[PDB]
Amino acid sequence: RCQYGWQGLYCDKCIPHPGCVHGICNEPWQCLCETNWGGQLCDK
Repeated sequence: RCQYGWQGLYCDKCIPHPGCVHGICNEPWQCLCETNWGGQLCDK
């Protein structure tokens, strides 16, 4: 069901660390943040 690019207690995280700092994501290896955040990594 999932293993590559999906960690966590079960499966609900595309490891935002490697490539980003905060925010969310729905696909493997991606970066999704708000508009206030600048840059792909979406940091402060």
